[PDB]
Amino acid sequence: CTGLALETKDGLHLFGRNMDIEYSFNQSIIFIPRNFKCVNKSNKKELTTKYAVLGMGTIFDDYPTFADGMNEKGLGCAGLNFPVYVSYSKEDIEGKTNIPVYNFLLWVLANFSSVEEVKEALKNANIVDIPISENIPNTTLHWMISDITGKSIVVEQTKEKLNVFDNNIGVLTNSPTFDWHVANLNQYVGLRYNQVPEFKLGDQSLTALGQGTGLVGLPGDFTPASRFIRVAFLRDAMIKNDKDSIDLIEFFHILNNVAMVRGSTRTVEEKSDLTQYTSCMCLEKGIYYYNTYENNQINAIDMNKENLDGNEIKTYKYNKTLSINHVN
Amino acid sequence: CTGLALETKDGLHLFGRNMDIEYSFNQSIIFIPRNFKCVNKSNKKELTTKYAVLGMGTIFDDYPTFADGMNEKGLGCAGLNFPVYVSYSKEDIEGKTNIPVYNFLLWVLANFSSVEEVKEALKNANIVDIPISENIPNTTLHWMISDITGKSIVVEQTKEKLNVFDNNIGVLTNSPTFDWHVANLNQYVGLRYNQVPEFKLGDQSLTALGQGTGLVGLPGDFTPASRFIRVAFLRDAMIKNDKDSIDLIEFFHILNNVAMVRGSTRTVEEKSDLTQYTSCMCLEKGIYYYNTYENNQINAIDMNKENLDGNEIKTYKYNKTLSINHVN
Amino acid sequence: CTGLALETKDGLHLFGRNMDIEYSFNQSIIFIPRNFKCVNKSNKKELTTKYAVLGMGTIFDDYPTFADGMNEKGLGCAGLNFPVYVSYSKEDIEGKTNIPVYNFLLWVLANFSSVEEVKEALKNANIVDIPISENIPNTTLHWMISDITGKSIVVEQTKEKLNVFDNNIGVLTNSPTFDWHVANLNQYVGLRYNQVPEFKLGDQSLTALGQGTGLVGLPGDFTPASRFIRVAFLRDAMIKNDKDSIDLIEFFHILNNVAMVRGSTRTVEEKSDLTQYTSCMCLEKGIYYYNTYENNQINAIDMNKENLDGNEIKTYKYNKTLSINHVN
Amino acid sequence: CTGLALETKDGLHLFGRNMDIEYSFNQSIIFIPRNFKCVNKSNKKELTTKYAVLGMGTIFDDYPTFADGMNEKGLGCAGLNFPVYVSYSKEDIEGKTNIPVYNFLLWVLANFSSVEEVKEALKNANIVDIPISENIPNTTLHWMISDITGKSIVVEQTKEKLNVFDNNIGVLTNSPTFDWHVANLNQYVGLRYNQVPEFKLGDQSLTALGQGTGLVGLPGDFTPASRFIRVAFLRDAMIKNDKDSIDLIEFFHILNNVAMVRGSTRTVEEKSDLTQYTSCMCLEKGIYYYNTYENNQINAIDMNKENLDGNEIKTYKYNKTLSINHVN
Repeated sequence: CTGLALETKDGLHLFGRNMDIEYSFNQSIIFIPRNFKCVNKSNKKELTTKYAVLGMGTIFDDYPTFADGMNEKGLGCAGLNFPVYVSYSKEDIEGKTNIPVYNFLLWVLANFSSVEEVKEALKNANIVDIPISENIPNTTLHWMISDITGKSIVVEQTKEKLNVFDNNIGVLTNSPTFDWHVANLNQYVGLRYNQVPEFKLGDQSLTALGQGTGLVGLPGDFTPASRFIRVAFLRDAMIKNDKDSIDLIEFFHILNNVAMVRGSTRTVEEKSDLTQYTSCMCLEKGIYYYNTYENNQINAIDMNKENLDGNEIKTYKYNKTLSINHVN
Repeated sequence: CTGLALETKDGLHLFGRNMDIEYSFNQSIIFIPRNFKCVNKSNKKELTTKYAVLGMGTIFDDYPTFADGMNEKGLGCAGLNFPVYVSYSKEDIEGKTNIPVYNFLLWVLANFSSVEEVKEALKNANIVDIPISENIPNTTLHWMISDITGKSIVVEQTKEKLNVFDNNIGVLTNSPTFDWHVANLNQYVGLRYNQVPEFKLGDQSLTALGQGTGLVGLPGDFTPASRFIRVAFLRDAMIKNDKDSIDLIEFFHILNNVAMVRGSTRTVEEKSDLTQYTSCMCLEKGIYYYNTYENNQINAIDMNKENLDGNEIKTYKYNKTLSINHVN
Repeated sequence: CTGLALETKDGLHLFGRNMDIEYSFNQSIIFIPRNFKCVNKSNKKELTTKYAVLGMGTIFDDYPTFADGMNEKGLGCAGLNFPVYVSYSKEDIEGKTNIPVYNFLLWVLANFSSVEEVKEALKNANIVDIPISENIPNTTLHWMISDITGKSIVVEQTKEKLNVFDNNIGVLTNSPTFDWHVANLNQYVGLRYNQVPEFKLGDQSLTALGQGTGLVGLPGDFTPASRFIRVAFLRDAMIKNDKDSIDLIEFFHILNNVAMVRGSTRTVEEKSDLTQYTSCMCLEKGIYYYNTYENNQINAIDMNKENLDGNEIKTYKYNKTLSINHVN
Repeated sequence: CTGLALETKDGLHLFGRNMDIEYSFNQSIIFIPRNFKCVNKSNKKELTTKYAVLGMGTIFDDYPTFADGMNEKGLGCAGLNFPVYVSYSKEDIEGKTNIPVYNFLLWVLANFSSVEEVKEALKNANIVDIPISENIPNTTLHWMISDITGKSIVVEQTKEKLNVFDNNIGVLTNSPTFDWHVANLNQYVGLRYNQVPEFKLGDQSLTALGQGTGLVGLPGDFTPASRFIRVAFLRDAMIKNDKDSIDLIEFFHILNNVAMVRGSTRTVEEKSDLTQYTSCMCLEKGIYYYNTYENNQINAIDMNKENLDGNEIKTYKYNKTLSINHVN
């Protein structure tokens, strides 16, 4: 998975992610109106939304759970794989605000209007364990969260504490911890976006064979560490050189560079790990844009076209049928 | 630029390319019916098409010139930048079939039905450069040529001779020469598509942080050499692991990985080098598919929907306006 | 700087380091007998050695300070540059065992006989600030420490606490923190010491051009991170494949690979950063071996040839005159 | 293998090599006086030296054969492995000066006084392989040739012709061909010897963790291609930044960086590929300096201390016993 936040030329804030998995999870686009009571049947825990919510997720026994999404106030959240350095509690911890893993994303979007508000409540940070239905393998996720102010945070629970990092890079991938990746960026201070055309190697003239010589040493593989480096510098270069050109499609160009391709990232179970979908949320406008591995045309779902005071959850079918424009 | 040939799960042959430039060249989709006389006004040289032609190009003084394209027989050709090791003749060479740089692509598609037929004629093709209008020369462009048999060749003119290479890799980028890139592939025999989960480092247990550890060492920059390596192995992995899944969208996933992003590949004139468009030709079906930097939705132009015995050149506007599917 | 611990074929333990600096620090080999009172004149703080000490250091106002060294019990310690993530206290902290930076190395060797003994006292870990003479810029260092049991630790003081890590890698370099480097090792689980001779790239046969294809992707620069990776895997390969060949010279072969060469690592003050010397201590034998940038012949100083019950500090001149064997 | 030419601060020319093999070849230092008749007993071919010769080699049936060496005029030659792209003739070619593989090195040094003189004679050197005894062929070895003018050439026989390249890089390794490596150097024009201390990544300050950030992207493995890149740039940096510091030991520092270490470069027969010895010839002085994997102290054999008009071949035992300076 790769997360990304970006500000457009018109001053709008985009937030989204690549979902990188080798399987389907019965996902669909889920809309939840405000003042809507969600009740988990397996453990009888309930949640009533304060704000309307839209994003990608799935439904277990009528209970919604999200992979990423936004609310009507322009707060966004995305849950990304975090397999090694995560540690949830096996049961509730006394005195803490205990949040079940599966419910964290909805908890953020349903209750809060800004990053600053989320930050105070997370101090409170508790990604313990709790199921949802009857079974299911409750995993992990390393959190961020972004809003209309342009500020982003990353949320990671380790064995010692629930960590909340200010994210000044504007990106996230997977393991290891966020502070590891930030220090790793320092290894690449020698990268240059500008062409290096020549090098006088004593008696030998060295001339660049093509464009791109300044970035030689950029890692090309699909590990979380390498993808973090690539997206961080690609984002930086566009802001530095092309702040006034940034729009929706640029978000997709950045994430395409770190997208997984069929065949080349094989798991030990011999399945292909893919970038299954790419989402981009325009936070001010309440529009969830996404495309999929099967269909690259961007699909838009606008929450403002729904009844925010409605009484039903609405779902939209995950689009995996390629849409072509037939010109003649 | 990056060229690619691929065979689908249904046994159809795809051939296409990324066009990587920092400027516009007034390009449009050009269709030319068969038995059509093209006359260059500047030098009075004429060409009558034997086969109907479709592809991307531009028109100078009513004379068409192509960047890539296909013919009705399922022969495809693409012209890619080749700035360093190219050497055209300044005037015609005696006894040779002299082809002007700008006219090479049309010469291939208008006259021949297969790679084998092109191969025999090329034994002799002096790229003596000579304008066709005004004083705007040609390109460093090297040509990849492929057909419905699945076979591809690479054409490169050096100071010594016109080289025609059999292409068993299925890809092409830019400089240096084709034999250089093929030998460079040998440096990467240690790459693995399968996950390496652990490594016992004596008293220390090393465990993979995420998927993709087998491809560590893959170069991530946007130079011609690095892009050649990436596309060669990504193509190999999909054929080896997912031969029966290969379809149209897979072609685009491969080329997306080596696409240039705004801001990060800057020329010495401080302009952003971009992947302006990506074309994919289905050779058996006569369909030219393409998208652009601005609009990622794939557009299809089918030559079989035109009159192949027509008497007019037809053009289609280059689509650079984002096409979104509004779901609700 | 690069630190290294190794066990020989005869079961002896070697511990040493490269010193990588762009300047001289008036270094010499220093021997201190046991029961010897050292008194810092500037701050009147005193230390009486319990064990005899030998190593590289310098003397300020008759007070010895060490860069690396060993004691008569087979305990070794080396102080390596740690510029970014270090944080000493400006004055003594109440209730703690406060150790001045310049005195840490002597404190370890003078007082303790084993890693286990040092570990308990460091819990106690205090690399605060304190001068020595009157001026001088009290720097930082990230600690380890190794003994005759084969076990090593790393000692690093951050803003939060004095960290003591068990070192199962057997190596150390510089910044960032030790836990960062250990996690970074996980990126390289795909490395192979064994030759990969061929790769079937579909229709193209790829054959290795020379030996070493399994390690493609190993970083070649002279940053602390890259040197950590190289030394960790070079050490691992020799233990795995050649445990019974390990002797003195093998230690130097490993460290040579990460040694800095004149001209290629330039500071911002335009000076060349060099591997000024390489030391190797045979802990059971009480012999300090070393060579220098100027003289690669290994020099041996044996503490057992001195009077351990003596009453004088003894010094030996740093050898920077190349020693050649004239055969004829 | 790695070859290197260097000019000292006093204007003297050094020429030498690493020998990288996994076995012993009964090597010794061989001196041959001038006007000495060497006769191969197996094929009755004879050679009378015009100039006295000194270098590393072995003797088969009283016939000497060299791996590297120099003559009394200051001409040097080194034979390096060249396994893939070499092609010797199976028998003599008519009209050519046919040189047996095993005899090439001696042929150069015995007959010629300069690079220019060798160049003219090579216009024609058919490496038709033919034994000189038993059935133990020759090597993939390619030859670097250098003299007191500071000029070097590279000699490579392919299927088409005997190639003689001017060497303006000052280095050589193994396969592929010399022109491949020279073009490969162009990929690394973005390397910098000077420290890059910081990088402003938008809202995030990136600061170098240690020295060496300008060379990130330098390959660290032991393949011929990677070693070529390293030695080329390390040599360049020292000449550019430290021309007036260059002496004998600097030569060894450069070659140490590309030396193979026990355990980490394993062949398919599971043997460790090592840098068995490193030679350095001072061409003006007639001194052959060398050390070995086992003994790093430099040994000097001066041909001017021998009788150049003598009547016997003289040999010196290959030194593989560690020579330590015991200080106390």
